[PDB]
Parts: sequence; C-alpha cells; structure tokens
Amino acid sequence: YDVTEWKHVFKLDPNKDLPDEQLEILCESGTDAVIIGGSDGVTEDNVLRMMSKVRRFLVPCVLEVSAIEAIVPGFDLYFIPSVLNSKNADWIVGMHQKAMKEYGELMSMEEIVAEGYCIANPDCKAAALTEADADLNMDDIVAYARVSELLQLPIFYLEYSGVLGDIEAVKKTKAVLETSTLFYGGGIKDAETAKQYAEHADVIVVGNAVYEDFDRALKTVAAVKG
Amino acid sequence: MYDVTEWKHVFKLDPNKDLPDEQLEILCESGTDAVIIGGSDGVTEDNVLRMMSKVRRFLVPCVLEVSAIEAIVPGFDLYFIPSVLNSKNADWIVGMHQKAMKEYGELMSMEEIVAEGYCIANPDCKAAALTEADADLNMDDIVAYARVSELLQLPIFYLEYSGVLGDIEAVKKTKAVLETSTLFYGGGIKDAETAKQYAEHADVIVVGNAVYEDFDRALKTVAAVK
Ligand SMILES: CC(C)=CCC/C(C)=C/CC/C(C)=C/CSP(=O)(O)OP(=O)(O)O
Ligand SMILES: O=P(O)(O)OC[C@@H](O)CO
Repeated sequence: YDVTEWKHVFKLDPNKDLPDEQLEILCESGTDAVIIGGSDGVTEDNVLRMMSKVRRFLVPCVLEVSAIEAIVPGFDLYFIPSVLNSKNADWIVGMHQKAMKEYGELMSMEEIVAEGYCIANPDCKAAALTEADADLNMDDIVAYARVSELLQLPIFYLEYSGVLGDIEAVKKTKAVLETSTLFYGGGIKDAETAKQYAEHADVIVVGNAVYEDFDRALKTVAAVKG
Repeated sequence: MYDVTEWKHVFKLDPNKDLPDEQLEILCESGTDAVIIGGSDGVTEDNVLRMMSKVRRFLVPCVLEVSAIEAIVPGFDLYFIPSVLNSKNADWIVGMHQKAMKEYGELMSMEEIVAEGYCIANPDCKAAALTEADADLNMDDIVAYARVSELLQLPIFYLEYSGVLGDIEAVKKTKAVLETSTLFYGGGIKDAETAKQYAEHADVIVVGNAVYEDFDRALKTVAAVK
C-alpha cells in the first residue's frame, strides 16, 4: 500500500446505515481506499460488521482509530489520528499512550500510519470533542502543516467536516508539504467540488455526501481519476 | 545532516554557567560525539549566543536544544526540538513547535532540525514541574511512551531523569521496543562506571551537570563509552 499514489477516498461512518447495494458500489467504484471512520460514539460491533462487509473487495480497507474500544483486527491499514491543534493532550498523545499500553502487541502486527489532523471548521462535532482551536488563519494552518512535516507524518489531514474549506488555505499547505501526503476532507459532495480541491490536495476525502445523495457523491471518483 | 544514529556520547552544557579556563575546549575535543547547549528554567538569547560562538569553532557538532523560542539563535549545526510526550500541557507537545513555525518559518527551513521525543521520568525535578509532565511512571508507561514516539516518527526518544540515575531496567526495555529511533538516556551520570553501565542499553548517554561539579571525572565518561 502507498498513499502517495492515492487520489480519492471514501470515509464511511460505522455509526450510520448504508444499503449494502451502495456499500458494494462504493468499494468497486475506483476509489483508492474505503476508510472506516467514526468521529465518536462508535461501537466495536459496527466496525467489525463493516470490516467483514468490505474485506471481500480488492480495494484497501482502512480503519481510522478514534477510540481504543473500536480497534478491530482484519483491516488492511490502520490510521491513527493525531489532532495537532487540540488544546487537550489526550487527543494528541494521551489517548495514544493508553492504547499502546494496552495493545502494544497487536500494534506490531499491522501497517499503522499516523495522520497529522488539522481541524479548521470551528462548528463541527469533531472540533468540540477535541477542544480544538479550530478557527484558523491561513498562516495558522500552514504552520501546523509545517509541524506535521517536521514531526514527519505520512499524512497531513486538513479537516473541514461538513463545510467546504478555503481553497487558498489548501493551495499553500500543499506548497510547504514536501514529504507528507495532503488529504483534504470537507464539503465535497459532487464532481464540480471534487475537481476544484483535487487540484491542490494529493487526496480528497468524501464522506457525508455518501449519505446525503449517494448518486452524486459517486461521481467524485470519476471526477478526479476519469 | 550529521547522523545521530552513529553517536554514543554527548555532553550537555548549561548556557547559564561557564566553564573555568580551557575546560570548554577540552570538553569540545574530548571524543564526544556532540556538545548540546540546553538549559533550565529560562534560558536567555544572550547566553546561548555566547556559547554558540565558542563551540562552533570546533569540528564536533554543536546542538541547540530549543527549550524556549526566545532562545532560538542561528549558527548551530542542529536544533533539537523536543515534544514532552508525557506533558499535560499541549504547549509542550506541539503548541511551541507551531509557534516557532508561525514566527520563525524561514529560519526553520534554513536549519537542520530534529524532533526529539522527550519522556520526563523523574516526578521530582524542575523539568517535570515546568512541563506539567505526568512524571510518575512504571516501566509499562515508559515503554508505551516510546511506542508512541515511534508511531509519531520521531528520530530520538529522550528518557530523562535529571539529577538522578534512572531505572537501569526501564532503559533496557525501552531500548528493546525501539525498532527505528535512537535512545538518549540522560540522568545522574557523573563517572566512568555509571556511564559504562547505561551505555549498555541506551544508544546515547548524555552527560550534563557532572561537568560543573567535577570536570576531570565527567571527562572520563567518554573513554568509558568508546
Ligand atoms: C485511540 C487512539 C489511538 C487515538 C485517539 C484518536 C483521535 C485523536 C481521534 C479523534 C479524531 C476525530 C474525531 C476525527 C474526525 S472523524 P468524522 O469525519 O467521522 O466526524 P463526523 O462524525 O462526520 O462528525
Ligand atoms: O463530512 P464530509 O463533508 O463528508 O467530509 C469528510 C469527513 O468525514 C472527513 O472527516
């Protein structure tokens, strides 16, 4: 696996229900990965059930860890978020230490990847939970980008949740990021918007839209790889 | 840049104290692999400066361990930016690094920087009060902090005990789990034999305050490790 060659990804939420016909269609759309997310309140049994539903298809299935209890074996990849702009140590390192203290063994039998998370949308569920200073200036965002690239993180995930983020903030971030792979998530609900950001981000993430209007989020893939 | 993986012994100097006579010189031509300018409480831009001009003339690498942004001085071969993995204050984990990237970005790109995973393991010292470190830890805690250090990609994991010698057994176990980063052990080393004993597991032993209390004896630690 190599994220430096991805262009598009779907982020599903084990918390919501998706008709299996649609789950099947996404896995076989041409996307580069299907990431199982879950901002919060995620249950182990929903992750497990999803993992078994997507394991058959060839696309790499990724687990985005957000709760120790939700760790489940069987995924091709494991992404460990590290919220860089959190005012709380638990979301940067703390929760990460409790996890290694508890599953340090199983955390050697998988390909794990650290993501430098930058939550730039101040009004979403994610920014409230992590006590993130999510209201940032272009120069704040770019500095976090820098940090991530200093700490050397395979990924810098610029996160804007349910809203489209500033295309300029994305263009610059990309400019400082020499080694990290920039992921952009936030408001991409169609081919038009997918194209705009894909031009600046290495990878664009499409989640919510999948639930809102499936038919049209499906076009984000062809829109950036067609 | 210089490769710390090839190092074994480093001397750590306090810019807020100066060595008598030709001592800085003997120390700089001793056989040490690097001379680190660090410092406690508050370091000053004036002290760092005076040190930097003094040590930069020798072939040995000189390093600035950036404890405070206000002491960021140009002229060093390397800058160690530490993240205190066990701190309760996000400032000490990433908050500083982002400040420096926001106020001194251009200076950053033109210097060779290295992130170091600090783990303050002595709950009774300046450093721990200063960083709000959850400094009371069993080998298990410490071992887990080192695995976070590696997930996070940090090239160095600094296990620090300050004024006291650390558990020889926490050193061997952390050395154990470290697959791809260098183990710096700092703490209470003031002689050849104690030096000899920690060099068995730590990749690098740091010798700090012992050069002020007993120069001639701190100096023997180099031979005792090579
Ligand atoms: C347990 C461990 C090793 C580390 C802790 C992991 C951390 C820091 C998790 C928080 C990451 C979050 C909430 C990301 C946004 S998910 P989303 O896009 O799904 O948000 P939404 O549900 O749509 O509101
Ligand atoms: O919520 P959206 O608008 O889909 O953005 C993707 C999101 O889930 C990234 O964390």
